[PDB]
Amino acid sequence: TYLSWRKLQLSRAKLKASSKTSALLSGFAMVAMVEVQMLIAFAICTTLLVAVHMLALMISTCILPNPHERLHWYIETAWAFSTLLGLILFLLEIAILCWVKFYDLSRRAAWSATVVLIPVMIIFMAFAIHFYRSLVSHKYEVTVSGIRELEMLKEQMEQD
Amino acid sequence: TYLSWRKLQLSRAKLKASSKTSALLSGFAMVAMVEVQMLIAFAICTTLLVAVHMLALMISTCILPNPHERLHWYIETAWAFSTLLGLILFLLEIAILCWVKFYDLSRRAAWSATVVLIPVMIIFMAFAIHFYRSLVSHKYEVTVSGIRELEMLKEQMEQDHLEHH
Amino acid sequence: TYLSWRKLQLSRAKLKASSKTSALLSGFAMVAMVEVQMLIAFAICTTLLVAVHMLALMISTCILPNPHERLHWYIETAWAFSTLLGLILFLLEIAILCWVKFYDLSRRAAWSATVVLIPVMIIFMAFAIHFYRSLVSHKYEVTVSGIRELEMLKEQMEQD
Amino acid sequence: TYLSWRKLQLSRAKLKASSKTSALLSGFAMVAMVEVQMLIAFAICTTLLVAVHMLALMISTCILPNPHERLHWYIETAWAFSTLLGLILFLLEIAILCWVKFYDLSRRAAWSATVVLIPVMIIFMAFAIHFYRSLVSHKYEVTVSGIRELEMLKEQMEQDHLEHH
Amino acid sequence: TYLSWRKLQLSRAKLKASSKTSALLSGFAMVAMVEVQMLIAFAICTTLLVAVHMLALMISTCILPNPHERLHWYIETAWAFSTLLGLILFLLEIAILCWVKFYDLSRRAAWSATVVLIPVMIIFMAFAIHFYRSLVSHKYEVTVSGIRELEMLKEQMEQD
Amino acid sequence: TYLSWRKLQLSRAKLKASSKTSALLSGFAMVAMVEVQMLIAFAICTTLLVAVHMLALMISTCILPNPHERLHWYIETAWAFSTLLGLILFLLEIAILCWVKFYDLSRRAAWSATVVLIPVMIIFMAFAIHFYRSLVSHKYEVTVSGIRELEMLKEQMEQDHLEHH
Ligand SMILES: [Ba+2]
Ligand SMILES: [Fe+3]
Ligand SMILES: [Fe+3]
Ligand SMILES: [Zn+2]
Ligand SMILES: [Zn+2]
Ligand SMILES: [Zn+2]
Repeated sequence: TYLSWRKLQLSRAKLKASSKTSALLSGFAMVAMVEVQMLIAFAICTTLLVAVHMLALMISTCILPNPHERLHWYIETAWAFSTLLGLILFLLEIAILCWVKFYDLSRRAAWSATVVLIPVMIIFMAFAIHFYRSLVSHKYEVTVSGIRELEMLKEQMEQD
Repeated sequence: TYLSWRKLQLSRAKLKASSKTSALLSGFAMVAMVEVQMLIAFAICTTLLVAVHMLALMISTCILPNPHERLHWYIETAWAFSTLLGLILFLLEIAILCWVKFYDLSRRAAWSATVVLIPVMIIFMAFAIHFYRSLVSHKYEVTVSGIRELEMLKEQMEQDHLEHH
Repeated sequence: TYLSWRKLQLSRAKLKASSKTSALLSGFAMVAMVEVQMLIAFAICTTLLVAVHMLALMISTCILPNPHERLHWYIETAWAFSTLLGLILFLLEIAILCWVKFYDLSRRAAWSATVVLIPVMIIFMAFAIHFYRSLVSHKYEVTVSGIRELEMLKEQMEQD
Repeated sequence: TYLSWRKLQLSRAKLKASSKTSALLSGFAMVAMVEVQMLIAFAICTTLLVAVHMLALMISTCILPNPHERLHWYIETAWAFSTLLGLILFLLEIAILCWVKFYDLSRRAAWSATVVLIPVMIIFMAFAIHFYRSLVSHKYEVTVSGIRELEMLKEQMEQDHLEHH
Repeated sequence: TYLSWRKLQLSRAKLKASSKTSALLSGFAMVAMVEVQMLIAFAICTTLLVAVHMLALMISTCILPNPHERLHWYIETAWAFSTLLGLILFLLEIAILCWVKFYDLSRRAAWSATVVLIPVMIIFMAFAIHFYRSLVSHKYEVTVSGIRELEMLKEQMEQD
Repeated sequence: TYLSWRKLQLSRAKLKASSKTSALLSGFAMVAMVEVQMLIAFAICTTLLVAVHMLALMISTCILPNPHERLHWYIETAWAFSTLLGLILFLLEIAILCWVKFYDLSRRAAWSATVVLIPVMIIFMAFAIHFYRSLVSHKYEVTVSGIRELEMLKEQMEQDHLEHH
C-alpha cells in the first residue's frame, strides 16, 4: 500500500515538475531568440529544444489516462529521455548564445565557455545513452549492462 | 477507494499542470511576438496558439464543478485535445520565428530547422488525430449523456423539494 | 466524507490554479503592452483584462474566510465568470496585438487572424452567457434551460 | 477534526497562492516600468504596488510560526488587506500605463480605459474599506490578545523549566 | 500527532513558497537592471538583493536533510531573516529604480515615491530588528522583550 | 511510518522546489544575457550557471525512479551540490552584470557591489566545500552501493522468473 502510494505520488510530483520546467525553459528560450534579432546550429537548436520539450509535455497529457508495468516503463523512459534531451539542448542553446553575442566582440570568451561545457555534456551524453538504450531494449540486459559498467569502475578507485 | 482516489488526484495534478503550462506558453508567445515588432502564417499561428490554450484553461474552469463518467471523459478529451493543439501550435510558432528572425539573414538555417521539425510533428499530428476522432464520434453519445445527468439533477431537486413540506 | 473532501480539494486546486493563471496572464499582457510602445480597443481591452483578472484573484482572497450552499455557488460563479471574461479578453488582446503589429505592415494577415478567432469566440461567448445567466437567476431555471438547449441538439445529429 | 483540518489547508493554499501572485505581480510591474524607460502618479503607484505586495509576502513569512484565534484573524486580515491593496494598485498601474503609452498618441483611448475602470474599482475600494475597518477597530483587542498569548508562552517555559530539577 | 503534522506541513509550504518567491524576485530584478542600460546604491542594492535571496534558497537546500528544536529555530530564523532582507531590498530596489528612470526627467515624482516608502520601511525595519535580535539571543529574553514592547502600547490606545 | 512518510514528503517538496528554482534562475539569466546584447568571466559564468542548474534538474529526472539508503544519499548530495553551485553562479552572475552595466559608467559602484558580496560568498563557498568533500570520499562507497542494489534487482527478476514455470 505504501509502495503503490509512493509510486503514484512520484508520478504526480514528476508530472507537476516536468510541466513547470519544460514549459519555462521552452518559453524563456523562445524569448531569448527573439531578443537578439553556426547559425544553422542556433536555429536547429532552438527549434529542437522547443520540440523535445513539447514532446515531454504531451507525454504528461497521456500518462494521466493510463501487463500495465512494461508499457508504463516504456512511456516513463520516453518522458525522461525527451526531458533529458531538453536539458542538454538548453545547455547547447546557452553555448550557441554566448557564441552569437560575442562573435564579432571577443572570440576568446565564447570559445572558452563552449569549451568549459564539455565535461558536463559528457555526464549528460552518458545518461542520454542509458535512457536511449533502455528504450529499445528490455530491463534485464540493461540492468546487467549497468552492473558491468559499474563493476569495471570498482577496479579503478582501489588501484589509486 | 484507492482507484477513485487516484483518478481524482490525477484530475487534480492535470488541472494544476494544464493551467501553469497553458498560461505560460501563451504569455511567453505573446511577448515573443511583440518583441520582434509567410506573415499570414505567423499571425494565424500566434492567434490560434493563444486561442486553443485559453480554451484548455476554460475547460479547467469547468471540470471543477464536475452517466457522469461518459461526460467526464468527453470533457477530459476536449481538454487533452485543446492542450495538444497548443503544444503543436507552440512548436509551429518557434518554427515561424526562426523563419522570421532569419528571413533576410540566412535561409539555410531557418529551412534546416523547419525541416528537422517533421519527425516529431508526425507524432504530434498522430495523437491530435486520435483525440479528434474520439470527439466527433461521441458528439452523439455525450450530448445525451449530459442530458441524462442534468435531468437527474432536475429530478434530485424535485425529490429534495418534495420533503420540504 | 469523500464527497465533502473532494469538494474542498476542488476549491483548493481551483484556488491555486486561478491564482497562478490570472496573475500570469495579467503580467504577461502588461509587459506586452509596454513592449510595443482601434487603439481605443487596445487600451480598453488591456485595462479590462487586468481588471477582470484582479477581480477573480480578490474572489480568492475572500472565499478562504468563508444556507452556506447558495452563497458559495453565487461566489463560485462570480469567480468562474470573472475568469472566463479574462480568458476571452486575453484572446481579444492577442487579436488586437496582431492588428497593431501588422497595421502598417500587412493588412491581409491581421484580418486573417482576427477572423480565424470567431468560431472559438462563439464557444467562448456561449459559456460566458451560461455563467452570466447563472448569476442573476436560480439553479433550477438554468438547469431546465440547459436541458432544453441540449435536447434541441439531440434532434440534429440523428437527422444526419 | 475536519474543521481544523480544512482551516489549516485553507491557510496553506492561501500561503502558496499569496506568495506566487504577490511576487509575480510585483516582478512583472517592475519590469514593465523599466521597459518604457501625472508621472508623480506613475512613480507613487509602482512604488506603492511593490511595497504593499512585499508586505503581504512578509505576512506569509510570519503566519507560518503561528487567545491565538483573535491574533490569527487579525494577522489574516492584514494579509488580505495588503493583498487587496496590491490588486487595486496593479489595476491603477495598468491604467497609468495606458495613460503613459498613449499620452502623446491618442487621448481618447487612454481616457476611455481609465474610465471603464470605475465600476470594478468600486467593488475593490468597497472591500478595501471593510478590511481596513476591521483593522482599526481591533487595534485594541489584538494587541492585548497577543500579549496574552506571548505571556502564556513565557509561562509555558517557566513550567517546562520548573520540572528540569 | 496533529501538531507535529501541522509543523511539518508548515515547513513544507514555507519551503515551496520561499523558493518560488526568492527565485522570482531575484530573476525579475536582474532583468530589470539589464533593461535600463546614487548609482553605488543601485549596484550595492541589486547585488545585495540577489545575494540575500540566494542565501534563503540555500537554507532550503539544507533544512531538508535536517536538542533538535533549538538548532531548527536558529536555522528557521536565519531563513526568515534572509527572506525579510530580500523583501526590503526589493522595495529599496524599486525606489532606486523610480529614481534612475526619472533622474533627468522629473525629480518631484522620484522624491515623492522614495518618500511614500518610509512608513512601510519602518514596519519592515521593525520586524527585521526582531528577527535579528532573535538570532543572537535566546527565546526567553526576546519573548519577554516582546511582552514589554506590546504592553507599553496597551497604555496608548486607552488614553485616546 | 511517520519518519518514512516525512522523508518521502521532503524529497517531494525538494523535487518540486529544485525544479521551479533551477529552471527559473537559468531562464532569467539567459534572458538577462541576451538583453545587454572580464568578458571571458561573463561567458564562463552564464554558461556554467545554466549547465550546473540543468544538472540539478536532471538529478530530479532520476531520483523519481529511486543498500538503497547510501545510494539515495549520494544522489541527494549531488543534487544539493549542483544546486548550491547554481546559487553561487547566479550571485557571481549578478556581480559580473553590475560590472558590465556600469563598466564605462561608474567603476566605484560596480567595485563596491562586487566587494559587498564577499561575506555572503564565504558562507556559500563554505557549504560548497562540505558538499564537495562528501562526494569525493564516497565515490568509493556508493559505486559499490549501486552495484549491490542493481545486483539485487538482477536477482529479484531471477527469482520472479523461477516461479513462472
Ligand atoms: Ba528591448
Ligand atoms: Fe501541492
Ligand atoms: Fe505548486
Ligand atoms: Zn411545492
Ligand atoms: Zn531554576
Ligand atoms: Zn527459464
